[PDB]
Amino acid sequence: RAEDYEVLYTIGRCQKIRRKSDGKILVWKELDYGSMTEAEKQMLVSEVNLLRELKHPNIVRYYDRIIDRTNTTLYIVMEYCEGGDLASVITKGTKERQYLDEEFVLRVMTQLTLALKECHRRSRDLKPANVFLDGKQNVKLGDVGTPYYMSPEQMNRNEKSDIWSLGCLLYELCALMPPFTAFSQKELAGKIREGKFRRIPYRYSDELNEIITRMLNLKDYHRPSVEEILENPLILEHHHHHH
Ligand SMILES: Nc1ncc(-c2sccc2C2CC2)nc1[C@H]1CC[C@@H](C(=O)O)CC1
Ligand SMILES: [Cl-]
Ligand SMILES: [Cl-]
Repeated sequence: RAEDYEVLYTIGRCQKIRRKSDGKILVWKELDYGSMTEAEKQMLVSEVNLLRELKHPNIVRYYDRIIDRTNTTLYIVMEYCEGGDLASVITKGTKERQYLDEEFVLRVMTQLTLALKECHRRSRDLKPANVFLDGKQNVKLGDVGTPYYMSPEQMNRNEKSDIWSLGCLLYELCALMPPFTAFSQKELAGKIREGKFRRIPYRYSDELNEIITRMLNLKDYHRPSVEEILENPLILEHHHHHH
């Protein structure tokens, strides 16, 4: 029950909470369902049950669901990721004019690729705002604007589409900007179809630039598979998750 936890403070509604029994630090996401139709609530139950299923080191862990029919509020209790989201890291870098270490980029590439491999197996938008960092250098995938990560196929007509999006995310991690920018989606679609972009900064190795470039190939069948990505000599044991 909700009484089993103590709210410490609001993060984003998302809140940092402390479990009373053992003092474990978690977060929960608030969801007022008071205004939902029966149909929309059924979908919510099926989705929440979906989330309890997937267990993986590189996917935000969902522990519990708490119903409070009083305020008609649903609480999804989950792992706390002290490093926050990847979008903020990029913003911080953009402002402070400071590029991220290649080591960090390799970690994100390795651990998100493992998250994707798992998602594909059980068959999650892959943007920086949906990628979280914990306290031990681990990277976790969680669950109107310009569609920077839209793939060529998605613009018309596929796991290789996920590879493209990962390519976009990693590219932005390095350059601190997306590979294709524009003011309107039509202009954007134009640039994507051309498939051209700047090389990531020179502080980054040719090998790293090479694989990000491959993920951004116009032909889905030229993009590396999850398996081919992980075979890359760049990727080592220490880049993986550690408890
Ligand atoms: N489980 C989470 N832990 C931490 C955080 C954030 S995000 C930016 C600030 C921080 C912290 C350190 C002060 N966010 C989450 C989540 C929120 C939403 C969620 C989902 O859509 O399921 C992913 C995890
Ligand atoms: Cl550059
Ligand atoms: Cl882990």
